[PDB]
Amino acid sequence: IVGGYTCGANTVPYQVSLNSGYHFCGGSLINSQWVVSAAHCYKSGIQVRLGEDNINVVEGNEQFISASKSIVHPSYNSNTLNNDIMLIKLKSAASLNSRVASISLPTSCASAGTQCLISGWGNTKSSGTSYPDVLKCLKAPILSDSSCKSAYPGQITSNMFCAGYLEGGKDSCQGDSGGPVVCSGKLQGIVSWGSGCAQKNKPGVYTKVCNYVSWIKQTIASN
Ligand SMILES: [Ca+2]
Repeated sequence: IVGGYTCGANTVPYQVSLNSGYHFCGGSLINSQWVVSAAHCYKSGIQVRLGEDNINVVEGNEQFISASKSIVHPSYNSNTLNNDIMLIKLKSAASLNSRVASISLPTSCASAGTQCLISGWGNTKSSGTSYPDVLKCLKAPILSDSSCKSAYPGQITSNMFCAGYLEGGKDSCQGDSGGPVVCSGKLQGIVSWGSGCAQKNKPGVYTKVCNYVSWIKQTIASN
């Protein structure tokens, strides 16, 4: 996260870390057995790490559970990143408590102007690299569809929205991919892509989760 603040241990209880030997992407816990992340975070051998704050220290609230199957969206396009969303089923159900909790799926799409919380363990610098060990947080507004498309001409689909600041300085970044954008207690976005991080007129682009709610619900119901 560039230009954010330290969340505080376990203040974002639905945040997961996807680990294949090292942290490579974020994700959100949507019920005791399913995680939603970005389709571009797909790989085999994923271990889901719940209840994390410092991903390099075992502090006592962690649950490490292996994934039993991953399901990338049927229309994921890796060249355009349209439909960048994937579901991971855990091999065992997570034990839910105040520090490990699920986030609700939205009933409505959130409008431009809504302030949201974005979190993850991605890079914290706009040029150069420094990866945090503890979870970082950023409050950012959803931007209008016209600001988003004027920033990324020919690249924004209806399954995408922008959030952040056109002045730059604050944004998610590499490593935050797959992670949550929560607005009014509902998961509305998944960290997906952007041009660099925290650049002027280059806000983050996020997968619009409210378009995928029937696919999530039907897939969970049969798998
Ligand atoms: Ca830890």
